[PDB]
Amino acid sequence: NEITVGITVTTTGPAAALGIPERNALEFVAKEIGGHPIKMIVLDDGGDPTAATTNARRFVTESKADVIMGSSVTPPTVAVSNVANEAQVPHIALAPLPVTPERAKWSVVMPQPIPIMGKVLYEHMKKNNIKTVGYIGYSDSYGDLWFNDLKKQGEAMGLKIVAEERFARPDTSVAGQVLKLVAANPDAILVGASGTAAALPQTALRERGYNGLIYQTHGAASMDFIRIAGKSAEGVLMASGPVMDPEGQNDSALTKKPGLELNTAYETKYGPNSRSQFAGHSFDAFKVLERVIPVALKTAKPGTQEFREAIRKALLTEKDIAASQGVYSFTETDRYGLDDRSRILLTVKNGKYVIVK
Ligand SMILES: O=C(O)C(=O)Cc1ccc(O)cc1
Ligand SMILES: [Pr+3]
Repeated sequence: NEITVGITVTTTGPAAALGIPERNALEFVAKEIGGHPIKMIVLDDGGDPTAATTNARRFVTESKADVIMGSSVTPPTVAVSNVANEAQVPHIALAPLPVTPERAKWSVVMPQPIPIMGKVLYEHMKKNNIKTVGYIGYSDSYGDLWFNDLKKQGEAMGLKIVAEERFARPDTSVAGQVLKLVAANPDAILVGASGTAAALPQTALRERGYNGLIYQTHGAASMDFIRIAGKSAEGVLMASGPVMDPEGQNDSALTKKPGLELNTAYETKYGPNSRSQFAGHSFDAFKVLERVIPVALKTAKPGTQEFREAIRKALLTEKDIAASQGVYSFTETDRYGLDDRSRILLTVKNGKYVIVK
Protein backbone atom coordinates (compact mmCIF):
# COMPACT_ATOMS: atom_id res chain seq x y z
CA ASN A 1 0.00 0.00 0.00
CA GLU A 2 3.11 2.16 -0.37
CA ILE A 3 3.31 5.27 -2.59
CA THR A 4 6.34 5.08 -4.84
CA VAL A 5 8.46 8.18 -5.66
CA GLY A 6 11.35 7.88 -8.09
CA ILE A 7 13.97 10.61 -7.78
CA THR A 8 16.83 11.25 -10.16
CA VAL A 9 19.38 13.94 -9.15
CA THR A 10 22.91 14.90 -9.91
CA THR A 11 25.40 13.80 -7.21
CA THR A 12 28.40 13.34 -9.49
CA GLY A 13 29.98 15.61 -12.13
CA PRO A 14 30.06 19.45 -12.43
CA ALA A 15 26.54 19.78 -10.95
CA ALA A 16 27.03 17.64 -7.83
CA ALA A 17 26.87 20.87 -5.76
CA LEU A 18 23.18 21.06 -6.70
CA GLY A 19 22.08 17.43 -6.48
CA ILE A 20 23.96 16.54 -3.28
CA PRO A 21 21.91 19.00 -1.14
CA GLU A 22 18.76 17.80 -2.96
CA ARG A 23 19.46 14.19 -2.04
CA ASN A 24 20.63 15.18 1.47
CA ALA A 25 17.37 17.09 2.14
CA LEU A 26 15.34 13.89 1.65
CA GLU A 27 16.42 12.87 5.15
CA PHE A 28 14.07 15.61 6.44
CA VAL A 29 10.89 15.04 4.44
CA ALA A 30 7.89 12.94 5.52
CA LYS A 31 8.13 9.22 4.79
CA GLU A 32 4.49 8.59 5.67
CA ILE A 33 1.83 10.66 3.93
CA GLY A 34 -1.95 10.37 3.97
CA GLY A 35 -1.59 7.26 6.16
CA HIS A 36 0.58 5.45 3.58
CA PRO A 37 4.31 4.69 3.63
CA ILE A 38 6.47 6.39 1.02
CA LYS A 39 8.98 4.23 -0.86
CA MET A 40 11.68 6.46 -2.36
CA ILE A 41 14.06 5.27 -5.06
CA VAL A 42 16.91 7.74 -5.44
CA LEU A 43 19.42 7.51 -8.27
CA ASP A 44 22.32 9.64 -9.49
CA ASP A 45 22.24 10.66 -13.20
CA GLY A 46 25.54 12.56 -13.23
CA GLY A 47 23.69 15.44 -14.94
CA ASP A 48 23.58 13.36 -18.13
CA PRO A 49 20.33 13.55 -20.09
CA THR A 50 20.55 9.94 -21.31
CA ALA A 51 21.14 8.63 -17.77
CA ALA A 52 18.26 10.74 -16.50
CA THR A 53 16.02 9.33 -19.25
CA THR A 54 17.05 5.83 -18.28
CA ASN A 55 16.43 6.45 -14.57
CA ALA A 56 13.01 8.01 -15.24
CA ARG A 57 12.03 5.21 -17.65
CA ARG A 58 12.86 2.58 -15.05
CA PHE A 59 10.99 4.42 -12.30
CA VAL A 60 7.85 4.57 -14.40
CA THR A 61 7.91 0.97 -15.71
CA GLU A 62 9.89 -1.30 -13.40
CA SER A 63 9.15 0.59 -10.15
CA LYS A 64 5.57 1.60 -11.19
CA ALA A 65 6.22 5.00 -9.62
CA ASP A 66 3.29 7.19 -8.63
CA VAL A 67 5.43 10.36 -8.94
CA ILE A 68 8.84 11.05 -10.39
CA MET A 69 11.19 13.89 -9.45
CA GLY A 70 14.38 15.59 -10.72
CA SER A 71 16.85 16.33 -12.14
CA SER A 72 19.32 18.92 -10.76
CA VAL A 73 20.08 20.89 -13.93
CA THR A 74 18.06 21.76 -17.00
CA PRO A 75 19.22 19.23 -19.64
CA PRO A 76 18.46 16.08 -17.62
CA THR A 77 15.29 17.72 -16.26
CA VAL A 78 14.01 18.17 -19.83
CA ALA A 79 14.80 14.45 -20.37
CA VAL A 80 12.81 13.46 -17.27
CA SER A 81 9.86 15.70 -18.23
CA ASN A 82 9.77 14.07 -21.68
CA VAL A 83 9.50 10.61 -20.06
CA ALA A 84 6.81 11.87 -17.65
CA ASN A 85 4.66 13.33 -20.44
CA GLU A 86 4.82 10.20 -22.60
CA ALA A 87 4.36 7.66 -19.76
CA GLN A 88 1.75 9.92 -18.13
CA VAL A 89 3.28 10.18 -14.65
CA PRO A 90 3.34 13.34 -12.42
CA HIS A 91 6.83 14.86 -12.46
CA ILE A 92 8.17 17.45 -9.98
CA ALA A 93 11.10 19.17 -11.64
CA LEU A 94 14.00 20.34 -9.43
CA ALA A 95 15.61 22.59 -12.12
CA PRO A 96 13.98 25.25 -14.29
CA LEU A 97 13.10 24.20 -17.81
CA PRO A 98 11.30 25.44 -20.94
CA VAL A 99 7.75 24.31 -20.36
CA THR A 100 6.42 23.62 -23.85
CA PRO A 101 3.04 21.99 -24.77
CA GLU A 102 4.93 18.68 -24.79
CA ARG A 103 5.91 19.12 -21.13
CA ALA A 104 3.11 21.09 -19.46
CA LYS A 105 0.54 18.38 -18.74
CA TRP A 106 2.58 16.15 -16.46
CA SER A 107 5.42 18.38 -15.05
CA VAL A 108 5.42 21.05 -12.33
CA VAL A 109 8.49 22.99 -11.37
CA MET A 110 9.97 23.77 -7.94
CA PRO A 111 12.61 26.38 -8.86
CA GLN A 112 11.50 29.91 -9.61
CA PRO A 113 10.85 30.64 -13.31
CA ILE A 114 13.59 32.59 -15.07
CA PRO A 115 11.43 35.69 -15.75
CA ILE A 116 10.67 36.19 -12.06
CA MET A 117 14.34 36.00 -11.21
CA GLY A 118 15.35 38.17 -14.16
CA LYS A 119 12.86 40.91 -13.30
CA VAL A 120 14.32 41.45 -9.83
CA LEU A 121 17.83 41.64 -11.29
CA TYR A 122 16.87 44.01 -14.14
CA GLU A 123 14.95 46.31 -11.76
CA HIS A 124 18.16 46.52 -9.71
CA MET A 125 20.19 47.35 -12.87
CA LYS A 126 17.74 50.15 -13.65
CA LYS A 127 17.98 51.55 -10.11
CA ASN A 128 21.80 51.42 -10.22
CA ASN A 129 22.63 53.44 -13.35
CA ILE A 130 23.15 50.41 -15.66
CA LYS A 131 22.62 51.21 -19.37
CA THR A 132 24.59 48.46 -21.17
CA VAL A 133 24.63 44.74 -20.28
CA GLY A 134 26.77 41.80 -21.39
CA TYR A 135 25.90 38.11 -20.95
CA ILE A 136 27.95 34.97 -20.35
CA GLY A 137 26.10 31.68 -19.92
CA TYR A 138 25.84 27.99 -20.75
CA SER A 139 25.54 26.93 -24.39
CA ASP A 140 22.32 25.01 -23.62
CA SER A 141 18.64 25.56 -22.76
CA TYR A 142 19.41 26.98 -19.28
CA GLY A 143 21.73 29.61 -20.84
CA ASP A 144 19.08 30.23 -23.55
CA LEU A 145 16.24 30.78 -21.05
CA TRP A 146 18.39 33.39 -19.27
CA PHE A 147 19.71 35.19 -22.34
CA ASN A 148 16.31 35.35 -23.99
CA ASP A 149 14.78 36.77 -20.82
CA LEU A 150 17.52 39.40 -20.43
CA LYS A 151 16.94 40.60 -23.99
CA LYS A 152 13.12 40.54 -23.84
CA GLN A 153 12.65 42.13 -20.40
CA GLY A 154 15.86 44.17 -20.53
CA GLU A 155 15.18 45.95 -23.82
CA ALA A 156 11.60 46.69 -22.78
CA MET A 157 13.07 48.45 -19.71
CA GLY A 158 15.52 50.41 -21.89
CA LEU A 159 18.70 48.40 -21.22
CA LYS A 160 20.99 47.74 -24.17
CA ILE A 161 22.51 44.32 -24.69
CA VAL A 162 26.07 44.69 -26.05
CA ALA A 163 27.70 41.23 -25.85
CA GLU A 164 26.62 37.60 -25.60
CA GLU A 165 29.12 34.77 -25.01
CA ARG A 166 28.52 31.11 -24.16
CA PHE A 167 30.54 28.34 -22.56
CA ALA A 168 29.90 24.64 -22.01
CA ARG A 169 29.12 23.11 -18.55
CA PRO A 170 32.33 21.13 -18.22
CA ASP A 171 34.55 24.04 -19.36
CA THR A 172 37.25 25.11 -16.89
CA SER A 173 38.35 28.28 -18.75
CA VAL A 174 36.28 31.18 -20.14
CA ALA A 175 39.30 33.19 -21.27
CA GLY A 176 38.09 33.89 -24.85
CA GLN A 177 34.59 34.86 -23.70
CA VAL A 178 35.95 37.15 -20.98
CA LEU A 179 38.32 38.89 -23.45
CA LYS A 180 35.28 39.85 -25.55
CA LEU A 181 33.14 40.94 -22.59
CA VAL A 182 35.97 43.07 -21.21
CA ALA A 183 36.53 44.72 -24.61
CA ALA A 184 32.79 45.57 -24.85
CA ASN A 185 32.95 47.01 -21.29
CA PRO A 186 29.25 46.87 -20.48
CA ASP A 187 28.09 48.59 -17.28
CA ALA A 188 26.91 45.20 -15.95
CA ILE A 189 27.29 41.52 -16.82
CA LEU A 190 24.77 38.75 -16.22
CA VAL A 191 26.21 35.26 -15.68
CA GLY A 192 23.75 32.45 -16.70
CA ALA A 193 25.21 29.43 -14.97
CA SER A 194 25.01 27.42 -11.77
CA GLY A 195 27.03 25.90 -8.98
CA THR A 196 30.80 25.83 -9.36
CA ALA A 197 30.57 27.06 -12.95
CA ALA A 198 28.82 30.30 -11.89
CA ALA A 199 31.98 31.24 -9.94
CA LEU A 200 34.14 30.77 -13.06
CA PRO A 201 33.13 33.95 -14.85
CA GLN A 202 32.96 35.75 -11.46
CA THR A 203 36.68 35.22 -10.78
CA ALA A 204 37.79 35.50 -14.41
CA LEU A 205 36.05 38.87 -14.90
CA ARG A 206 37.51 40.43 -11.73
CA GLU A 207 40.97 39.06 -12.43
CA ARG A 208 40.93 40.71 -15.86
CA GLY A 209 40.06 44.11 -14.39
CA TYR A 210 36.32 44.28 -15.02
CA ASN A 211 34.79 46.94 -12.70
CA GLY A 212 31.11 46.79 -13.63
CA LEU A 213 28.33 45.18 -11.58
CA ILE A 214 28.05 41.39 -11.88
CA TYR A 215 24.68 39.66 -11.61
CA GLN A 216 24.13 35.95 -10.85
CA THR A 217 21.12 33.65 -11.23
CA HIS A 218 19.47 31.52 -8.58
CA GLY A 219 21.63 28.65 -9.88
CA ALA A 220 24.47 30.18 -7.85
CA ALA A 221 22.63 30.27 -4.48
CA SER A 222 24.67 28.03 -2.21
CA MET A 223 27.81 28.50 -0.13
CA ASP A 224 29.87 26.93 -2.94
CA PHE A 225 29.80 30.25 -4.81
CA ILE A 226 31.43 32.22 -1.94
CA ARG A 227 33.92 29.37 -1.25
CA ILE A 228 35.15 29.32 -4.87
CA ALA A 229 34.85 32.99 -5.93
CA GLY A 230 36.44 34.33 -2.67
CA LYS A 231 37.02 38.09 -2.82
CA SER A 232 35.66 38.21 -6.38
CA ALA A 233 32.21 37.39 -4.93
CA GLU A 234 31.96 40.68 -3.01
CA GLY A 235 29.22 43.00 -4.22
CA VAL A 236 27.62 40.42 -6.54
CA LEU A 237 23.87 40.79 -7.07
CA MET A 238 22.13 37.39 -7.00
CA ALA A 239 18.51 36.31 -7.36
CA SER A 240 17.59 33.73 -4.73
CA GLY A 241 14.71 31.83 -3.21
CA PRO A 242 13.59 32.94 0.27
CA VAL A 243 14.91 29.73 1.87
CA MET A 244 18.27 31.52 1.97
CA ASP A 245 16.87 33.82 4.68
CA PRO A 246 13.82 32.62 6.60
CA GLU A 247 15.04 34.49 9.77
CA GLY A 248 14.60 37.80 7.96
CA GLN A 249 11.01 37.05 6.92
CA ASN A 250 7.93 38.51 8.61
CA ASP A 251 6.09 35.94 10.76
CA SER A 252 3.20 36.55 8.33
CA ALA A 253 5.13 34.98 5.43
CA LEU A 254 3.80 31.46 4.69
CA THR A 255 7.36 30.48 3.68
CA LYS A 256 8.93 31.27 7.09
CA LYS A 257 7.94 28.17 9.06
CA PRO A 258 8.92 25.63 6.32
CA GLY A 259 12.19 27.55 5.70
CA LEU A 260 13.05 27.44 9.41
CA GLU A 261 12.13 23.72 9.60
CA LEU A 262 14.33 22.80 6.69
CA ASN A 263 17.29 24.96 7.59
CA THR A 264 17.38 23.93 11.25
CA ALA A 265 17.44 20.26 10.25
CA TYR A 266 19.91 20.75 7.43
CA GLU A 267 22.36 23.06 9.21
CA THR A 268 22.30 20.98 12.37
CA LYS A 269 23.52 18.04 10.32
CA TYR A 270 25.74 19.69 7.71
CA GLY A 271 27.03 22.72 9.56
CA PRO A 272 26.90 26.51 9.57
CA ASN A 273 25.65 28.26 6.39
CA SER A 274 24.99 24.86 4.72
CA ARG A 275 21.50 25.97 3.61
CA SER A 276 20.93 26.18 -0.13
CA GLN A 277 18.50 27.04 -2.86
CA PHE A 278 18.65 23.37 -3.92
CA ALA A 279 17.90 21.68 -0.59
CA GLY A 280 14.80 23.94 -0.70
CA HIS A 281 13.51 22.31 -3.88
CA SER A 282 13.50 18.65 -2.87
CA PHE A 283 12.13 19.56 0.59
CA ASP A 284 9.39 21.63 -1.09
CA ALA A 285 8.49 18.85 -3.52
CA PHE A 286 7.42 16.81 -0.45
CA LYS A 287 5.42 19.75 0.93
CA VAL A 288 3.61 19.56 -2.41
CA LEU A 289 3.11 15.81 -2.08
CA GLU A 290 1.74 16.27 1.46
CA ARG A 291 -1.03 18.43 -0.02
CA VAL A 292 -1.86 16.40 -3.15
CA ILE A 293 -1.56 12.83 -1.88
CA PRO A 294 -4.48 12.89 0.58
CA VAL A 295 -6.60 14.41 -2.18
CA ALA A 296 -5.64 11.74 -4.74
CA LEU A 297 -6.36 8.99 -2.19
CA LYS A 298 -10.01 10.08 -2.00
CA THR A 299 -10.57 8.63 -5.50
CA ALA A 300 -7.70 6.34 -6.39
CA LYS A 301 -5.23 3.85 -4.96
CA PRO A 302 -1.44 3.90 -5.20
CA GLY A 303 0.22 1.93 -8.03
CA THR A 304 -2.50 2.58 -10.64
CA GLN A 305 -2.79 4.93 -13.64
CA GLU A 306 -5.87 6.49 -11.99
CA PHE A 307 -3.66 7.52 -9.01
CA ARG A 308 -1.30 9.28 -11.46
CA GLU A 309 -4.27 11.12 -12.94
CA ALA A 310 -5.74 11.97 -9.53
CA ILE A 311 -2.38 13.49 -8.46
CA ARG A 312 -2.22 15.44 -11.74
CA LYS A 313 -5.74 16.84 -11.15
CA ALA A 314 -4.96 17.61 -7.49
CA LEU A 315 -2.02 19.73 -8.62
CA LEU A 316 -4.60 21.90 -10.39
CA THR A 317 -7.17 22.05 -7.52
CA GLU A 318 -4.92 22.48 -4.46
CA LYS A 319 -3.98 26.12 -4.18
CA ASP A 320 -1.61 28.14 -2.00
CA ILE A 321 0.79 25.35 -1.15
CA ALA A 322 3.17 26.77 1.49
CA ALA A 323 6.84 25.78 1.16
CA SER A 324 10.31 27.04 1.90
CA GLN A 325 10.85 28.58 -1.55
CA GLY A 326 7.43 30.10 -2.11
CA VAL A 327 3.70 29.55 -2.15
CA TYR A 328 2.61 27.36 -5.08
CA SER A 329 -0.60 27.51 -7.12
CA PHE A 330 -0.33 25.62 -10.41
CA THR A 331 -2.61 25.95 -13.41
CA GLU A 332 -2.94 24.23 -16.80
CA THR A 333 -0.59 26.88 -18.28
CA ASP A 334 1.53 27.94 -15.29
CA ARG A 335 3.57 24.96 -14.21
CA TYR A 336 5.79 27.02 -11.83
CA GLY A 337 2.88 28.54 -9.85
CA LEU A 338 4.97 31.19 -8.04
CA ASP A 339 4.82 34.95 -7.38
CA ASP A 340 6.89 37.70 -5.68
CA ARG A 341 6.95 35.78 -2.38
CA SER A 342 9.30 33.30 -4.13
CA ARG A 343 12.29 35.61 -4.45
CA ILE A 344 14.74 37.88 -2.69
CA LEU A 345 17.90 39.69 -3.82
CA LEU A 346 21.22 38.79 -2.23
CA THR A 347 24.64 40.41 -2.21
CA VAL A 348 27.93 39.27 -0.64
CA LYS A 349 29.61 41.44 2.01
CA ASN A 350 32.71 40.12 3.79
CA GLY A 351 32.18 36.50 2.66
CA LYS A 352 28.50 36.28 3.74
CA TYR A 353 25.18 36.49 1.94
CA VAL A 354 23.16 39.56 2.86
CA ILE A 355 19.73 40.62 1.69
CA VAL A 356 19.44 43.75 -0.50
CA LYS A 357 16.15 45.42 0.50
O1 LIG B 1 22.35 24.70 -14.42
C1 LIG B 1 21.13 24.48 -14.66
O2 LIG B 1 20.78 23.99 -15.72
C2 LIG B 1 20.06 24.84 -13.71
O3 LIG B 1 18.89 24.54 -14.00
C3 LIG B 1 20.48 25.31 -12.33
C4 LIG B 1 19.37 25.74 -11.39
C5 LIG B 1 18.77 24.82 -10.50
C6 LIG B 1 17.80 25.27 -9.58
C7 LIG B 1 17.51 26.63 -9.57
O4 LIG B 1 16.64 27.10 -8.63
C8 LIG B 1 18.13 27.55 -10.42
C9 LIG B 1 19.00 27.09 -11.39
PR1 LIG C 1 -11.50 5.27 -8.62
